[PDB]
This record gives sequence, C-alpha cells and structure tokens, in this order.
Amino acid sequence: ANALVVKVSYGGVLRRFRVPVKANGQLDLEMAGLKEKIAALFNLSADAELSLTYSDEDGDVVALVDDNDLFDVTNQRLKFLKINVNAG
Amino acid sequence: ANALVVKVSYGGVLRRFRVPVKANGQLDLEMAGLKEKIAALFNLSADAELSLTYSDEDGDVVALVDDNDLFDVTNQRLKFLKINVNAG
Repeated sequence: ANALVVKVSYGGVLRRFRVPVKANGQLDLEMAGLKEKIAALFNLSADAELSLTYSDEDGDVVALVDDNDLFDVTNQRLKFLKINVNAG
Repeated sequence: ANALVVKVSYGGVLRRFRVPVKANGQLDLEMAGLKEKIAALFNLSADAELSLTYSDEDGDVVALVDDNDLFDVTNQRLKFLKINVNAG
C-alpha cells in the first residue's frame, strides 16, 4: 500500500516528495504531470525547457524523455530516485 | 483438496491469488486460462507478448511455455510459486 520517494535538486536545494502507486503497479503520474509538478517546487517558469536526468542502478546518467522510461523506474528496483534539473 | 499460492509481480507490485487442485492431482487451470488471468490483475494488454518465468526448486530462472511445464509445478513441490512478467 506504498509510494516511491523522489528527491529533486535545482540551484543546490534538495527537496523531496512522494509518489503513490496504483494497485495495478504503475506510477500514478506522468511527465506532463511531473514537469508541472517540479515547476511548483522551484517557482520555475513552466515554459522553460526541462532536461531531467536520473541515476541508474549501476550509476549511469540516464535521460528522462517519455512515460515509457517512467515505467522502467519501477522495474529498476531503486531505493529512492534522484532527478537533476537543467533549464536554459 | 487444497490450493497453490501463486504470487505475481510486474512493475514491482506484488499480487497473490490461489489455484485449486482436483482430487486427481493436476492443477485446475492452463496457460490460456492463466495468461488471460494475469492480464486481469495488471490491466495489461493481452495482445502483448508475455514472457513468464517461474523459479525452480533449486533457484534457476526457468521458462514457462506450455501446459506440460504447468504439470511439473505440482511435482516440483514448491512452497509458493513466483511468476515474473516480461512484456514489450
């Protein structure tokens, strides 16, 4: 009955919020619902371009592009996800 | 007159349901009755390919392909069966 901890950080300020999962198994938001969620935390202009990059299990710097790779984060089995913002 | 606990897990969310046996000794469903049963739990597109892999007694990742290997799960004498989905 549990959520995934997501920690983001832009301009050297770490934040954290939680994302519920369905009974089904997929994460209960999408990129369109995520990009506007990050713009809430940082008082960012939402029209700006967002370059979101997580960390893999085995430490690469992967890119986030679609709701298909948001599916992969569940199967990746990571303890908490960490997402870097690059704007402008 | 008793059932086998099967636990499935796709997108990192565990589920569980039970499967009865006959008086005779075989499991009381088959793959076509199983594959469409898993698609009920996960709201999966049933037209997608399913690659179902159980765990052996001695811990291998065996493949499930047919109703001949579903027979073997009874004789395998496992405490509860665990079935991983790989789609796409």
